[PDB]
Amino acid sequence: FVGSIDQGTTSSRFLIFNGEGNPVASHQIEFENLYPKSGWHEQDPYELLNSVQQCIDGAMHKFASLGYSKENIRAIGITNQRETTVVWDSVTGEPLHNAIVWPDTRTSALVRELKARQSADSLLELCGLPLSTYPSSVKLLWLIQNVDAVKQAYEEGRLAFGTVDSWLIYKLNGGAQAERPIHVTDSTNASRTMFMNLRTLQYDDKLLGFFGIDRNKIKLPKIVPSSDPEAFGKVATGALAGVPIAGCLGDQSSALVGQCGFSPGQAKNTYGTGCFLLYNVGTEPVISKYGLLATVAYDFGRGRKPVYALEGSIAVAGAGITFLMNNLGFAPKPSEINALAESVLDNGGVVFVTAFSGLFAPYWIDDAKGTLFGITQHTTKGHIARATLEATCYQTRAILDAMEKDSGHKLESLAVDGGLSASDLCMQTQADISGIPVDRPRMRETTALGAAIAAGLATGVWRELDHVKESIAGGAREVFYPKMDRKKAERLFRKWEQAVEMSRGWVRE
Amino acid sequence: GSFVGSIDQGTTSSRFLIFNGEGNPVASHQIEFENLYPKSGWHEQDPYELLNSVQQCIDGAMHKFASLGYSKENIRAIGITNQRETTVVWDSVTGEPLHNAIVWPDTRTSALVRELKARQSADSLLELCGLPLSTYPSSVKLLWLIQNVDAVKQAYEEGRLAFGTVDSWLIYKLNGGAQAERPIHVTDSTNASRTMFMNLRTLQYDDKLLGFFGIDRNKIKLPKIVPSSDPEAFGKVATGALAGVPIAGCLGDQSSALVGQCGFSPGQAKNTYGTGCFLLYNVGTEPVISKYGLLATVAYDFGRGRKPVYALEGSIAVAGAGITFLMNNLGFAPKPSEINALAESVLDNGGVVFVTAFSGLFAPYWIDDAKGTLFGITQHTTKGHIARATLEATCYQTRAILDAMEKDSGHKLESLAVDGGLSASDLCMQTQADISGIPVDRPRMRETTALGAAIAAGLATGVWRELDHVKESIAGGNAREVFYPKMDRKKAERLFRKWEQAVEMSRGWVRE
Repeated sequence: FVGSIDQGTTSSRFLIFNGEGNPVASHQIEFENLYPKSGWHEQDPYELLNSVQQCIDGAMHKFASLGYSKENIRAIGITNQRETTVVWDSVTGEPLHNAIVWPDTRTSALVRELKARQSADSLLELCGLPLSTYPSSVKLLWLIQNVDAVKQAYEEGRLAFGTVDSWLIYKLNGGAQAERPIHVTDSTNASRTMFMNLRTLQYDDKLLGFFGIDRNKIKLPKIVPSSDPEAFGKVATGALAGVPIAGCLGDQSSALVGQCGFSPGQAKNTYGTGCFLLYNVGTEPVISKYGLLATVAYDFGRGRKPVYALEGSIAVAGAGITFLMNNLGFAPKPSEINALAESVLDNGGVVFVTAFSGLFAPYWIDDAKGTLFGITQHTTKGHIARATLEATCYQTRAILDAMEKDSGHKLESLAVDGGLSASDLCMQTQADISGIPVDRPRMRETTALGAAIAAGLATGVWRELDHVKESIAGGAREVFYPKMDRKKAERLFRKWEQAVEMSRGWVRE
Repeated sequence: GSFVGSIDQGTTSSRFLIFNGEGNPVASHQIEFENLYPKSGWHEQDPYELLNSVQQCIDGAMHKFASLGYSKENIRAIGITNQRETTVVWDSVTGEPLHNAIVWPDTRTSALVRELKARQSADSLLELCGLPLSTYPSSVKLLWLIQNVDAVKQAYEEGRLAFGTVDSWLIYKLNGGAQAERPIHVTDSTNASRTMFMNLRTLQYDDKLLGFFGIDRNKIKLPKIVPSSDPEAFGKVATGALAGVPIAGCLGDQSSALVGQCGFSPGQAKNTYGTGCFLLYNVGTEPVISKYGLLATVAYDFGRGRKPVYALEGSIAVAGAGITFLMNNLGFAPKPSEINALAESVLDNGGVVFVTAFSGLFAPYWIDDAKGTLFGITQHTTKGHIARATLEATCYQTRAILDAMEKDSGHKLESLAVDGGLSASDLCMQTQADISGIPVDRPRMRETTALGAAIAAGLATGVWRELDHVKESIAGGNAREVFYPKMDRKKAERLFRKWEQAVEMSRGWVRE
């Protein structure tokens, strides 16, 4: 009845859902990347554009294998990797260069000079973001500045910029060769560029004046809401041709919607090499005083007000496990690392400050390295494994507490997906440390369900939010509850904060 | 023939060895015996399990001695070296113990010590006896026994109580105990310098010291302090395989190790490795009270008209314990050989530093609130970095103690001899020479501690005439034996610099 496009960094895919949130079709084909110098990442635009409509042609032929068709489906939404900068010609509808994916770090030079300018300190309170290498403001500028090929398209009047969501929507309505050429972005992606006032949801002339981008010389994408039938046009050519595009959400905002994290204080944590945390702060935007990112969680328009969020990341969660295995020869497999941590009753007094490349929000300690405290002849691999897992939960709490202070709303729930969210012990400890229930849903493609939720509300599939989350019932092991005395959990977190402070100042030059 | 026998009564084992004139042993026997741990921190021994193990070693050893065609006629005399500070109480008329021995690492005196410190005349003890109040000295053990054992308190009151370090106990019995012509209740200056009952410059007892502990020299028979090399004060073995063989040497074990290395010049030091380290530093005829927490004791009292020699002492709690930790606790490798190999497998510590303060840090740092702390871990850290850091920790703590020794004494470090345990790791000691900037001497003759007692005995009986005759004879003798510095002083000083930073960043971890 509804469906979803989930294009990202490694791959595309196209799932199609029902009124209960159950995915009844999928098709996913990968694609590879370049590293043409340390810190450089690129991607020919058409590759993933073609990648995605390759997915829909197979995904939707399987779809009809049980007698369903487009006429049975109302609209489709889009969720996409963020911060990726694309550039093309007003005239052609064709790339005037290749793309700069978010991992790229060629802008470091540019960022360090931008950070010097006097009015660089006024940006954060307006776009909600720190000057960095990920934002699209600097990827685009670097090209206007450095690139030999298409500085003139800026100068001549024929250049158009877009995030991935816009490029897809562009050609999927018929490129420049269509009745109504659709060149737009949703709020959750434009919050990433550093061109948008977070309070206005509209391009700010002060932020463009900082980077020197003249709107008369460049064609930017019209910012629209994440749920709208008219504004995303329709699908140009394919099995879904003529079906309305009605959804668009950035990568990690869409996941929150799929988990139905619609209330202030609701957070989610995605584990991996590290963590990525997202915190729903409500209808009023919040600028972090702790180095966290402020973004748009979702903008369903339709009369309702936009909901914002705070963003936080941790460099080391799963890397801590790999370290104990490959670097220390504890075990040759991650499961056995949990077994070594369920080995022992407690951390034995051990604390592992996993600051391999320093520490980040909320601490911001650049002169620390990995530091292991509390070792005795009684310490064993179990204790160190247990502490390594605890390091992840302490840094999670530290950020969540920071978003509590930033936002003025206390934490109410946390949902978690990712390799180390599989550790029952790790997830139980988070509930003990955070004093709040830790949710772990079986459903996997949350990040694509959000784009479909948005398209559905635009089209009457779901009446409201309170309705979206009643429909999902259709689709220890799912929820972990605080079992430790609140006093013992404060004691653990205090030894950890103590260890962090005593880690400061290791690297002297 | 003419050989010299040596009883080495240790805290875990007893052994009896028989040395020729050039310090090489030809007969040996060793016995691990029972150590009792009745509760947390307490450590006891049956005083007869120590005598018995010694006697068994004498039987076993000279069985081997005879197989070579020798006998007692070929043994001029016998030397004794023992675990220090281990306390024994016995009835001065029956000769039978009144309580198990309390071995030196016992902790039961923590309350007695913490209170004695309060008594406010304690700051004077260090300059008289060379030691501060610890759980280790015999005084507080003897006191705990009295304050908590009616059996000894009675014998005390009745005037029939005798205390003695293990050396006194042994010589008392091997001469026949009571019930003998020429009974012997004597201790050597080295062992007597560990009780806190004796004045270090005097080499005699101090009434003010025993006034501090509530001990009167009439109600208790103290062993007679005698030279470590006396032809007649130690008497002779009465029965057994060595009946009639004179005893002429007696030295605390750590002093005997220094003598076995021929460390008689001021500035010569030695390090005995084990679970931890014991370092001794020769400082000449004048005793030197430490300002860095080191212990001042007697190095050796060889008589024959030569002034006693004193020493400074330090100890590290974690040297071999660190290797054991990496192998068993972290599964790195199952033998010290492979830990070394893993340490040589990489070029350097990779920026890793391991403050091996499992039970806090002792001299000269005196940090009680630190625990084992490992710095410098990145995703590029491998087991050889940590292995390297673990061996380096022992060397840094060694250099720390030796630099305190130089400052206290005024003598530049002239040499360092090494025996036991981690001594066998060429990279550990190569690194030690690198860090301290002096050559490191490792002899291949392993029973260095047993040798020092035989030296004392032989000097009292003419096996060696003077002390330059002794090191001449030893040299009458695979692995290397000398490690020379290889490192840029700058890099060596950077490594020690990072260590001292890590030590300082490690304090304050433990809170109560």
